[PDB]
Formats: sequence, structure tokens, C-alpha cells
Amino acid sequence: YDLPPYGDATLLYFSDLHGQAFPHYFMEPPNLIAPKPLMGRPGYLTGEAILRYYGVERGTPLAYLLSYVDFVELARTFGPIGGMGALTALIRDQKARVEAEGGKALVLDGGDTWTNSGLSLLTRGEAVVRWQNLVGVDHMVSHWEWTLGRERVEELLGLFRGEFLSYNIVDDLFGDPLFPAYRIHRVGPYALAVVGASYPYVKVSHPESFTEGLSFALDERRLQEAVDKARAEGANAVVLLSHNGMQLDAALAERIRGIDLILSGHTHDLTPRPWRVGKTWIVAGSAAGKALMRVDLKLWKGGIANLRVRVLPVLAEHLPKAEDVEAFLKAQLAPHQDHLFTPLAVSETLLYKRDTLYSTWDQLVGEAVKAIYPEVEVVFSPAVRWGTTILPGQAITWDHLYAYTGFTYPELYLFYLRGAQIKAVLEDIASNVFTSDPFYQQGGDVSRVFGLRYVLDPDAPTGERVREVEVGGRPLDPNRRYLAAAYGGRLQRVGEAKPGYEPRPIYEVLAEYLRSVGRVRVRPEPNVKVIGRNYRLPEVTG
Ligand SMILES: [Mn+2]
Ligand SMILES: [Mn+2]
Repeated sequence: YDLPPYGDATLLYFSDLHGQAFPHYFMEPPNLIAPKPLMGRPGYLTGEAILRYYGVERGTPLAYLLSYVDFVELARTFGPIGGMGALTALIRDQKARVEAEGGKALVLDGGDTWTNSGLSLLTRGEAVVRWQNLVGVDHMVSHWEWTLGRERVEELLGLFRGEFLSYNIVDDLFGDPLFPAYRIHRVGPYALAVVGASYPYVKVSHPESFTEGLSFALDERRLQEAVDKARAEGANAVVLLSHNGMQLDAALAERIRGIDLILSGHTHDLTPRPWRVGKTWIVAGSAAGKALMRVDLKLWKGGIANLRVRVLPVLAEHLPKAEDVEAFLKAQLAPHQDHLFTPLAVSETLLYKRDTLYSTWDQLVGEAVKAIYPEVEVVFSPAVRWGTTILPGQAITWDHLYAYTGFTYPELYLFYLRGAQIKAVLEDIASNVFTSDPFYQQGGDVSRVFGLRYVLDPDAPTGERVREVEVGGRPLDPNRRYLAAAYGGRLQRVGEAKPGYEPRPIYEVLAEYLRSVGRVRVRPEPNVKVIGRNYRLPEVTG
């Protein structure tokens, strides 16, 4: 944390906090499978390879943040990551140092901040905004924020003291932008523009009602125009605070002229060294409060001459307390502490969420659903990248359940699907996740389907990526009707609702199951064989 001065301006960047108020554990994915053309790129590095790529020594605090390798042991060594208190303390420490050097600091939030946590659900996002205000966030962009609905977002923007930016959120009839595209900040004799981009796929990714009247479409012309306008106004350097997803950002760096640095959210990536694409540097925003990225820039009349990037681990056991934040969280959650923090069950093994294809947490959810609804044959779990990690011997609480399943639309649906639909769903998802054109990458993973097994060839043509599907030990029958369960998506829209079943929040089902069993012990049993790749698993004990 004790860095020497560098450059003219400092960006203190974090993204995809997902309302995570408290220190917790968050392991990186064991697999980030890519079609051959995208292999070895930032955003597709895991395990030992990511450590080698960045020259990070095994067993270090950065290694703990960066890879699943040695996870449990390193979690027991360095402690939990994140927490709004610790993140605040770190941001304040860095901002103070910068200002004492005569430098200039900006606090930039990449979005996916307001939602998906106990604190968020209990306050419809308000407490998270109040926290941003305590820290002093200068700008933010968005994605999951919209799951609170337009009206609530508008209310919260009234409360937010920073300036929300987005070049791409426009009225869906007239096309007039609804927010400022960028803000220019003076940096000594220089000027630095921060341009914002919100996720372009909000409409198809969440309930339609949440964004009625709005368009978020990626618009290269409008983005180029914003960049050009900022420079015409005198901006020497341009930074894009983005929620596009890092691969789409990389594609944009080869298409848009004049973007010097992109701060990439959405994909929850980590980039200890910036990724050079075209004439642009790219730095990812990580997630769940794991890290604060410090980017020091040396500017020149026409852009960024050089930069220093440092991933600062947010390790609560190694940072001072932000007393005002601690007090605020206590006041906000005191009335809900018994609910949020009482143990529901103990997990005997590592429960993780992130992976291209499979996770122990998602398997637990599949087992819970099947235990309560034995008629269900396949359980489709949403492959979101937000969540948390439960260590062996650790108690699972309601706060964890909200971290894993805290959608504002948490309903579990039971419906019938024909066999052909099951296969088609996986193939369609595979076509998106494994497209080789980063311009079309959406930044998501593959739905986890408990109750079935399949073979995946990421490099096969569309229509041939998913094969040898089996349900309950038998080959998939295309004309057979199977009872499916799903939450966090739209799959139920193409099925036949189970008569007599009333959809209810997935977290209620999970709490019922966990209270009943008392202890869980999910062993990693991946249900997918991947052609052309070694499918990796972390060590789940220790
Ligand atoms: Mn996110
Ligand atoms: Mn996102």
C-alpha cells in the first residue's frame, strides 16, 4: 500500500461490489474456457497460468486474490477480502497519500454496486448509495442497478452525490441521452475526460418492466462522438469507465479512436498489469470489494504517456477501520442481525460460485431443489459472476444466501420442457459464451444444470458444441417431457408451468433445506466433459 509518487493523476477504481457490505471470501474461477482464438487473453486466464502471465509469486497476497490455486490455505492465511469498511479505509489512505504529494485523485465505481446483498435488499439499494456517499465516489456507471426498477434508480440518483455517467442510456423513442456521457477533470495544466458506458444488454438480461422506455444499445457512432467532443472541449486524455464487459471493451479499443484507458467492469476480471489493445490500456475492476485498483497516470497533451497500475488487496485483517462506515452498517443492520447472521447450516467443504460450467454452490442449490421437489428432473441455475465463497467448516447465513441469490426477481419456477428444448438451451448459451468474436461477447457463463450431464466442444460449429446429453443416467430423449426448475432467468417462458405450483423465492427454498439438513458436504462432481481442454477443480478441503 505504501507506493512512491507517480504521474499527474490517480484513479482509485473498484467495480462490481454487488452490495457486499462485509468482509467475505471470494475465489476466482477454476475455469474460464475460451474457443481457441481467444485462449491466453486476459479474461480467460486462471489457476497457475494467470500467476505465470502476471509474474505473480505463488503464496502471495496477490496470488490469493488472483487465482484459485491454494485458495483455502491462503484464505486461512490472509483473511477475508472486501467489506465496505476496509474498502473505505483503503480508498481514504490512498487518496490522502496522493493529495499530500500534490497529486489529484478520482474515486471511480464501475457499477453493479447497489444490488445483490442483504444490505441492498433490506433497503432497496439505499444503504449502498449512502455508503458511496460516505466514501466519496466521483462517478459510477451501471448494470444490475436497473433491477431496482427505473423509479427507484431515479430516486437513488437523487441521493447519490457523485455524477452518474453513461453515453448509451437513451430514450427508446426519441433517442435523446438521459445522462451526461462524460465529465472533464482538471489535472494541473492537463484535462482528463471520464466517459461512462453502461452494460448494453440490460433489456434482454432482466425483466422488461425494469427498463421500460429506455434503450442501452451499444452505439459506436455515439461513443466516438462523445470521445471526439470531449477532446474538442480540451480533454488531453480519455478514460472510459465501462460496464460493457472486458472482451467487448477490447473489441472497442480496436474500433474507437481516442480512448487512452478503459476501466473494465462486468466480467469481474483482475489485471495486475494493464492489457494493451490497439492504442488503449485496459484495467479490470475485479468484484465484491476484493481489490482497489490504483492507476497513476502521466499525461501528455495528446493522451496518457505512461501509467502505473497496482492491484491493492482489500484485506480487512490488514487495514485500519473506517469508523463512520462501521457505525453506519451497525445502525442499518442492527434490527436485522439475527436474521442475517444466525447460522443456517455448516458447510464441510468449499462452496464456490464462479466457473464457466460448474460450481459446488450451484450443485448445492440443485440438491436443495431436488430434495424439496423430488419430481424435478433438471435444475437450471443462473451462471452469474456475483456471489461469495464458503470455506470448509464455515456456517452459511442468510447474508450469504442473499449474496448468492439476491435477485430482485428471485422466484424459482417449475415447468416442463421437451428434451429437445433442454439441448437447445445449452447449445444457444454455448453459442454466446464461446463466440470467437469479442465484439459479440456478452460476458456471461453457462447455466449449471443439476440432473444432467453432457459433453462440450467449445471449438465445434454452432449446433455441434453440446452433445451426448444424458438426464438421470439415460440418453436425452428429444420428444420426452421433463420437469425442470429454474430461477434468475427467462427459461420458464418457453416451458409449460407445473400445475399447482406457486413460484417462490429461491432463497426461501434454500433456507428451508439448510435448516433441515444442518450440515452440507458437496463434493465437486462436474457434470461436463470438455473436448480439447483439461477441466480443473480447486482443493475443496482444508
Ligand atoms: Mn457484476
Ligand atoms: Mn454486470
